[PDB]
Amino acid sequence: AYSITLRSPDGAEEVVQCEEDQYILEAAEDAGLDMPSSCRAGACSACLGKVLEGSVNNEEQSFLDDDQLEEGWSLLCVAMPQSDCVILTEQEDNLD
Ligand code: FES
Ligand SMILES: [Zn+2]
Ligand SMILES: [Zn+2]
Ligand SMILES: [Zn+2]
Ligand SMILES: [Zn+2]
Ligand SMILES: [Zn+2]
Repeated sequence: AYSITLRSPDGAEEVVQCEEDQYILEAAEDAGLDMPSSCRAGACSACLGKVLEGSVNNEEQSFLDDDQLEEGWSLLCVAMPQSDCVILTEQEDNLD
């Protein structure tokens, strides 16, 4: 299992454990965290986070393009971790 450090823009930090075949958002919600989402299918931006450290599998998503993925943007509803990682939450409105 992997340690996912979730950091919010308001300064909260929580570490959520998540398996390599488990979605980041699902894991966070199990842990009781209040995370944004809408379609839960990788086709919008509502659940967006930014991967600051570590590695995530974004293969199931469809909304972000290749350059956005490279910058670290990640739709957490269908993202799965590939390492311990640090992810900034609540990022929809910062998507560029
Ligand atoms: S909630 Fe729509 S892409 Fe994640
Ligand atoms: Zn810390
Ligand atoms: Zn669960
Ligand atoms: Zn929105
Ligand atoms: Zn580190
Ligand atoms: Zn682009």
